[PDB]
Amino acid sequence: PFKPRNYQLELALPAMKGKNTIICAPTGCGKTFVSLLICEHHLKKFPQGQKGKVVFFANQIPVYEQQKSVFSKYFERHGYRVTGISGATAENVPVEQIVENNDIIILTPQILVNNLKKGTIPSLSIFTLMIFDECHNTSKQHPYNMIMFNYLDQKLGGSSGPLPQVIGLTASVGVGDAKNTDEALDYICKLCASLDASVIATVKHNLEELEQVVYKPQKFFRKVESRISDKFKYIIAQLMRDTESLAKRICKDLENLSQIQNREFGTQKYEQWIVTVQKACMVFQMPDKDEESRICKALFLYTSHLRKYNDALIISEHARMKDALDYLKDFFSNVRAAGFDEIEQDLTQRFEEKLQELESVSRDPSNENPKLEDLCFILQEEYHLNPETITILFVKTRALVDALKNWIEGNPKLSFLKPGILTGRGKTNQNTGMTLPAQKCILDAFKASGDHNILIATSVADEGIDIAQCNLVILYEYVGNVIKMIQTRGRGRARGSKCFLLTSNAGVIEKEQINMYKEKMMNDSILRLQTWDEAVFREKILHIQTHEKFIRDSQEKPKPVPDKENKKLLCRKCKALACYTADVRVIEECHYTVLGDAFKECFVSRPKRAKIFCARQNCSHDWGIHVKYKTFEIPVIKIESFVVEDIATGVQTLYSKWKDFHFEKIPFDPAEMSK
RNA sequence: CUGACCCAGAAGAUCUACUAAGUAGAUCUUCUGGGUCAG
Ligand SMILES: [Zn+2]
Repeated sequence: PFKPRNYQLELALPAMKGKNTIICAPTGCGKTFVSLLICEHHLKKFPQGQKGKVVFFANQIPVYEQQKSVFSKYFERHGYRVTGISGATAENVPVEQIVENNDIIILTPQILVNNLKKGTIPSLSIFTLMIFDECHNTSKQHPYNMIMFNYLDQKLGGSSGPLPQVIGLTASVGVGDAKNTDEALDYICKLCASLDASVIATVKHNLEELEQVVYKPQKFFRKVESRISDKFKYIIAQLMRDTESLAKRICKDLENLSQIQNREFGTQKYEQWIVTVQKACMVFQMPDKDEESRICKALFLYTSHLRKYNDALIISEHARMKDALDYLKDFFSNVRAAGFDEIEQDLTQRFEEKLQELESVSRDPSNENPKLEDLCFILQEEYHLNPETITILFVKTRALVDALKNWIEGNPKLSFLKPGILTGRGKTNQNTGMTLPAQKCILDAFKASGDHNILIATSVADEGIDIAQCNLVILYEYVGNVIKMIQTRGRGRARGSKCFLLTSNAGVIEKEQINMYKEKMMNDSILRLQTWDEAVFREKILHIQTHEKFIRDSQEKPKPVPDKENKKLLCRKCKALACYTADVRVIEECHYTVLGDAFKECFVSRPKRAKIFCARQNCSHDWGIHVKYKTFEIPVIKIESFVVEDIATGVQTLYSKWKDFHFEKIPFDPAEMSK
């Protein structure tokens, strides 16, 4: 058995008396072993003929698997039954039987939320000890807060039933939107009332051991200047002006479609303006349908090209010009191969006229991003002293990950670096996700004396995921909140670690400094709370809980009624009729398909299974995909590909999700496909 | 029955920027259902 340290025993001491405790301790101090000690002491306290049941909550699948393994290995000699349920372990055995036939259960919180909503688990009285991992997530509409709402409704309801003891583990409670110490204290009291905690446990009499175990890295701030002369931006701005003039020719009122004023190229405000203009131009209707179709298609193309130009400007701002040029080239190749008509012909020719000068500019070694030069200098200096350095690099977008990996690999001065890539799992319009086995493989490969010494990642590596110790942390234009800042510096716990923040904007550094001051506010508030009498704290928490319960009980609102009128679905790019809502069928309340031979003529299929597109030539707008259901291969459509026009009134509306569109949803019938 | 891959829905949190609380864009996570390949 591992020998517990003194500060671990001090942290676990309040919980071993049966008090609801939030344990706040730095990252890397071993809160898992503290939870193990608390669970071991809790289970052995019951008299003969009685038993206690413990549930552990994990927020991610890898953490759930790791906790299940740790608990199973630690309690295997004691004769306790350990199990776990998650998304991959759910539809096998009834959950109530699994809970009743085990002593320690590792869960994802949504499983318990689902089973409490269903009624399979009627109450939380079946557990005697509840442990929340990363307890700072217990706010707003998180599943943690749903479980705690169930708990608190049972508590403040007169139901004389036993309730479990609640333990939470975190590294930072946070301050929310606090500006002074009073607001921070109010926020911390509210968080304590969420978890029914009356004690906050910190290391006081054993600080020296904690510092010899966990070391806080030194923080640096690096501000750089932007480019002096930008020819790339000049050319792209001229192209954007020409496109804007072309769009104004068709639509004379373009400047009154959006209320954004003083827009500038290459900014988020311009992107909001162009998105608003796009959504306004796709609902224009005219008595003449051919004129409406041609005008809407022209405006669609113009606005899409303007949006791509703005995206390229932003990419060039945060990376090399070559990345932006490649992005534009890929878009224009897809445009050339995606329904080349006369307007697309003109736009492509106008781009090709300047492509030569664009390529000449991006290949000049005097136009490199100063941010990249500073990053290269930092990496060179840090790896000169310690050749065995392990680095992690935080960026904002998934495209920046690939751009920086390419820049590192192509850099002759960074030949000692072996980049590794880590992104999220979900899929986007331009990027594919990363599967769990791939993430585990890269995480295992990234370590000392391994295949990689530098990791480029998005916010995946912020919380929960176990990573090898890093001597260097670089934040590339990367600032969040106080919890994120405290967690991020828990990655360089090694002695002599450093953290660097790289930016060309002063507000970024100012925000990081504001976070560093809010941290002191939070520490002072915690120290003030620990000196109160426990009865007064309990009364305060009870009052807060009563007020919150009253508000949330009064907040509940009803659900409106869907519309029974027939509607038309039109192509969002060319306004051609696709189908009516009378031909839409729902498969198992989540797949939407179209029945009839008329719809089959309105689309073409081009090769997973084949996608479907608008059959009208020169448009080829994406409409959906083919899926297999039982013995049938039917097509499924996306609501965000169509404009919804009412038959009677004639107004047109846009929707982004199928739940926003309220209409009669007729279930699919296998024998219906005969009329 | 195990793995590996994909598709469709829905929910949650964070950040930035707008308009007069909502809106866009980005990042990450979770749950439900439908398929493919290998053993
Ligand atoms: Zn079309």
